[PDB]
Amino acid sequence: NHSLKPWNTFGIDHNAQHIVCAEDEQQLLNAWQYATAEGQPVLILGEGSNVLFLEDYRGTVIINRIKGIEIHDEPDAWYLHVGAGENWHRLVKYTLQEGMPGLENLALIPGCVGSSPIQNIGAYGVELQRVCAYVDSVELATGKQVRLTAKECRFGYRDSIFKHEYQDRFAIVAVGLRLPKEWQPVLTYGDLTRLDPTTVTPQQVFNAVCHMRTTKLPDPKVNGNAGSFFKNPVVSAETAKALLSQFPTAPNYPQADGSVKLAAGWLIDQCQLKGMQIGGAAVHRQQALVLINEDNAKSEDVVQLAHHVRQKVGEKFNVWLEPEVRFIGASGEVSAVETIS
Ligand SMILES: Cc1cc2nc3c(=O)[nH]c(=O)nc-3n(C[C@H](O)[C@H](O)[C@H](O)COP(=O)(O)OP(=O)(O)OC[C@H]3O[C@@H](n4cnc5c(N)ncnc54)[C@H](O)[C@@H]3O)c2cc1C
Ligand SMILES: O=C1O/C(=C\c2cccc3ccccc23)C(O)=C1c1ccc(Cl)cc1
Repeated sequence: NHSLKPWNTFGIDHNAQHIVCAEDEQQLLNAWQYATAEGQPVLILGEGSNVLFLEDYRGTVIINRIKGIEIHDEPDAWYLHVGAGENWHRLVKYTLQEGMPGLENLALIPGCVGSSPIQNIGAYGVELQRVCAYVDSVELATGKQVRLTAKECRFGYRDSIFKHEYQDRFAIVAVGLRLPKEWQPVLTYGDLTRLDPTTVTPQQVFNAVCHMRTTKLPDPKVNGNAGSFFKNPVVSAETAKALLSQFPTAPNYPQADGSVKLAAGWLIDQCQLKGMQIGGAAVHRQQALVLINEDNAKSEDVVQLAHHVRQKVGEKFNVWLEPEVRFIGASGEVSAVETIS
């Protein structure tokens, strides 16, 4: 019925039975019961910057546009209650304008605020769990409100409880953020290490990060994409050691649990996949992990190319990449790994 092309950054042109913009929590709950009473599946979307529509969605797509930014003062920090429909970068830009630093490393990350805790948005040595106080959700079937604390969200690398037992039944309506008044700059990543720690300000980091991302990362407006198509593979300590014996120059960081996060873009580049094209789908020439809609790409083309990238990295390194972009079937979420396997 209705084209989803304007509602996803990848530029995939599939149809949805019905599309509605929810301005508040109750309108989202109302749109749920109706579609659910009609026997339709319901998909809660934000800005669509990390979704891959595989085919026509045979249901209702509720676009979360719940606005609001409340500020609460405590002696040692600022507490922000932000609506799920708020643009993330606009919020990051707003907080720095009001003199509330903390989100400057997460600048220019696309998508809404409601989607930020789902895969714990992270960039330049900072993740959302660092500043997340809580996340508000409504049980879609009943309309009952639930406030999960930062600990209850079970944040990990591109992972949270909203990708598991809170995935299907719940819709995020608000996100709580704690910004410490005693600001501590995170400058241990890339070209931010070249900033002077003694004189660095939140705005200098924000402007630096925005310039780094604009010049280096692929823009969906030039060629449609959903950021990094694959996650940076988090492998075991022994698996990382065996790989580093053969490939000692492989970029890697040790994790809290003792696992090892390997660079996906590096592994893909080492297989000579830059510029590889399956139809309209293409691997970007700078950021190899970013798949792009180069020329009227089918959703099959992207899945076909993603499989080919996964297989070549798998045969060379014995490391099997998992998609960070979420795959949407005809009736809702599907296993992205099983689709590319
Ligand atoms: C150029 C580019 C760069 C990117 N860089 C990064 C980066 O550096 N770091 C990073 O972590 N991510 C990055 N991303 C991915 C993206 O910014 C995030 O994953 C973001 O959280 C998605 O927000 P969205 O509103 O667009 O979500 P959508 O794509 O609309 O939705 C994503 C998923 O979350 C679900 N969802 C959305 N809202 C709700 C809700 N209210 N309740 C329940 N489920 C919901 C959807 O059902 C879907 O399954 C990038 C993307 C692009 C295109
Ligand atoms: O360019 C990147 O390097 C990333 C991660 C790493 C960078 C440098 C060293 C690393 C070492 C180990 C693991 C990851 C990285 C990354 O995560 C992106 C990225 C993020 C978003 C988009 Cl859209 C494109 C690329």
